[PDB]
Amino acid sequence: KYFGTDGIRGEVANSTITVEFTQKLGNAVGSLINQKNYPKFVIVGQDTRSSGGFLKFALVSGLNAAGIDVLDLGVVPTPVVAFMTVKHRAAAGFVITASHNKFTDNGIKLFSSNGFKLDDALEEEVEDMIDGDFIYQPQFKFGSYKILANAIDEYIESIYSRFAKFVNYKGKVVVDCAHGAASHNFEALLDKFGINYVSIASNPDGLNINVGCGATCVSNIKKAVKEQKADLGISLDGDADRIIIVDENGQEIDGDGILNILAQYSDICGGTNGIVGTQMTNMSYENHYRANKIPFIRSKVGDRYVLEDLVKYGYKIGGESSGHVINLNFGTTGDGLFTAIQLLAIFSQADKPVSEFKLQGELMQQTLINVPLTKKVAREDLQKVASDVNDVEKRLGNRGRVLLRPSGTEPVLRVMVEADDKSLATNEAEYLVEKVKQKL
Amino acid sequence: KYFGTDGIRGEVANSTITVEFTQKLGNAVGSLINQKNYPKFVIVGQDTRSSGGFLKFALVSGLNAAGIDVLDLGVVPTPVVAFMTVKHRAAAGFVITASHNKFTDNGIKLFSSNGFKLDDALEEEVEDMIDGDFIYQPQFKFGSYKILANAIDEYIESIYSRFAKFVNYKGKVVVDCAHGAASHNFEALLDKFGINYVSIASNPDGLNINVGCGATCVSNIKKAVKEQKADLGISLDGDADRIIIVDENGQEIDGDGILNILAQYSDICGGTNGIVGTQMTNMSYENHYRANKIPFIRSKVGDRYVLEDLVKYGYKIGGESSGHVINLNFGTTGDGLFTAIQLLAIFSQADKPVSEFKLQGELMQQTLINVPLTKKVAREDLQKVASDVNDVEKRLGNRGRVLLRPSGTEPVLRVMVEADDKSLATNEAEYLVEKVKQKLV
Ligand SMILES: [Zn+2]
Ligand SMILES: [Zn+2]
Repeated sequence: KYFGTDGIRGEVANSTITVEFTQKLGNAVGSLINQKNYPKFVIVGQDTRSSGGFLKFALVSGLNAAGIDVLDLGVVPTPVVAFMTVKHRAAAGFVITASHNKFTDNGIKLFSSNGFKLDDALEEEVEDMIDGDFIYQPQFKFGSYKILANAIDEYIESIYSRFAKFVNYKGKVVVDCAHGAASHNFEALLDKFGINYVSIASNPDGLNINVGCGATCVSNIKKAVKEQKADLGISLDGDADRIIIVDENGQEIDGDGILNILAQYSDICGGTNGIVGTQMTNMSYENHYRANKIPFIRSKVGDRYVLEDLVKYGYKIGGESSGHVINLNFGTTGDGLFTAIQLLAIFSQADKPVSEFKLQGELMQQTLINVPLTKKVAREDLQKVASDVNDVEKRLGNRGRVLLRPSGTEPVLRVMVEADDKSLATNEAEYLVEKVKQKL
Repeated sequence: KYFGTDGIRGEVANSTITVEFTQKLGNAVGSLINQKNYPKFVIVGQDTRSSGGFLKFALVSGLNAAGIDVLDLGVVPTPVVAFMTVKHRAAAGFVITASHNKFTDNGIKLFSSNGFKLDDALEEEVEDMIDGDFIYQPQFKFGSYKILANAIDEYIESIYSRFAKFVNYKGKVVVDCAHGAASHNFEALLDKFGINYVSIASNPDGLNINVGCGATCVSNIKKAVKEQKADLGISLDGDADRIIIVDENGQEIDGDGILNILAQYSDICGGTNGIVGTQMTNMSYENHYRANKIPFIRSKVGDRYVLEDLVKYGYKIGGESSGHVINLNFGTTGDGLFTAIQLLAIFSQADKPVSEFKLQGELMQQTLINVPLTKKVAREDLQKVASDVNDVEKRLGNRGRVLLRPSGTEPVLRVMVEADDKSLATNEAEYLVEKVKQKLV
């Protein structure tokens, strides 16, 4: 199995990310395209990792052999490849990236012609092909390779034409691009809006992606904002599908907080009948949505579930804690750059600091206790402690909740309780911990 | 073993020329470059085959993985890749081409940093490396890939600076680029000198390279010259390292004939102390060189032997009947474009037509007879008939010669006699055939 959690990603030459697997993957996707009679044309992009190039050309040789043409966008954020894949009539889109992962990793993200990340069924169809034989286009109609000049232009202009009328931001912004795909691309977008910004990590050398910077190292942007006495800090990850921001006091606002702000200005964000979050979304937001009559859905936690739930309910704006924010009014995937622009459009509506747009009042605190077991789990074993979870939640009322999740890969039950009162979160967590030992 | 008679060439997929092999080859050479502490930089080019693109990218992924940068010149003649390899400080040059082979074949030609085709010893190193494991640059220092814009300009300008003043050709030329790597390129070079020409095969579509055209199909240019009433015909093969020309009558002048012309104007060609030919060189040319006191050497049949003999004797101009012509005053390999301009520089010297540059008189004729045997023919087998070969040649004097050859590792002996008199060539070949049948197997 090649996909699974994350989906094709590992250390270079110490994983599945070898030059031979990637060549075979390219060919396999090409064979599926030929089989399905889709356009013999795909789009490729990459982040800043030095291994990206050779892995890309490996993919390309596989594709070309299959008879598929490749248009190279070079170094662009993940959302740009999806964008061009939908805009133009490509059969699929590839991104050579390991996203937020350490610089020694890499992988491939796959998008279908509709611009969406491959689904469970499509991934297994690809894998069946990979384990098949390498196939050469039977009529010798082999594919070409072209590099698109000024590749980011279309995406930039698409975003500008939609938000130029709203954006009027005059504050000082610190931008952390993780030395990743958003390097330079993000600044070119910002210039288009005449934004006063400062870059702190837009100098890729092929080995510094996500190193002590970007969305997964929010400490960097928080210190820079304080240092620079900035009004806002925007931090993106390696492929820029993840965004985290900080306010004027260097206070972090995560994917949950960001989604809450967009929700509050959903008209400017294109409109939405509801908001999709996850099992991890802070209840302070759930309470806020209910108080303002905004439908809220907790998705089955991460990897493509937020998208499937958005489509299921006809909602447009959804996101997760890590910073993956999706707006179906414009994109088909998490987009840090596009979310940044929405935010800047929002911050232009009121003459108040960024911290005043943020959900007011202290967010709920969490207590997590990993209960070590010696035996496996299951669903019927989770139903033995259901009555005790309900008791806790009944007594917590609107001031807290319970989340029980198994590890699946190890005999461990993670018991979490989040509440307004941390003293109380830790109390009820310890209570549940004891009940599971008695019941299991 | 991967280097063969043609040196890494074969049917696409259905051979050793797969995406995986090409990927291991790219890397392999990368490792050798790292091992030898050479510049981590190589030049890449290709012919018009549609299969060249994907094979190239396979190669490149392997090179990059090894830590090697790649400068891609796109579709250009083989000699161009060597020019750029030598001019710039690259460690090697790659050509994705199967040369004159049918459109269904492909392959890779390799040049060292000195711009010469890899020798036997260097080939072995590669083969030993390939059989290694696939090696990733240990410090995560992976290669880049860049496409050079207007890739052929330096080549064209170099040939132009040299010949601009030699060349003043006013005749009508027909060019056959074999729908190959010279398509458009050769026209661009010919434009530099204001040549009056007509193109008949510079419309590549990835499947028509060498199809009923180019150096391996001289009929195309012969017929074109007649209908066009042209003064000259120039035909190149798929990667343009061969050249065959045609005079105003549609009469073919092959590599032997071209080399003889360069010999007569060796000074305008940079100079040369002697000429290197092959075992196939028509003895009429050999008699001609001897008559004009030009040292002549017969090389051991093509396969990089002409260049090895050029270097050894310190000569500059050599070639073979196929049309591979080498001038060490400028290039390091066979180049049909440069040879073309050299000829037009020569044809600018006299107010006579192309047919009058040829060796005047009838060339000798040949009779080839194959003799099937039980085993491949070794030198001990050729010694058994040495006395009969000597007898025939002794009686032929200057009017002919013998050439006996094995068929590589095939169980066949090739008996050839070259003579002024065709009847006699057939007679003597038949005689030797009978001697072989009596003495061998
Ligand atoms: Zn990411
Ligand atoms: Zn050739």
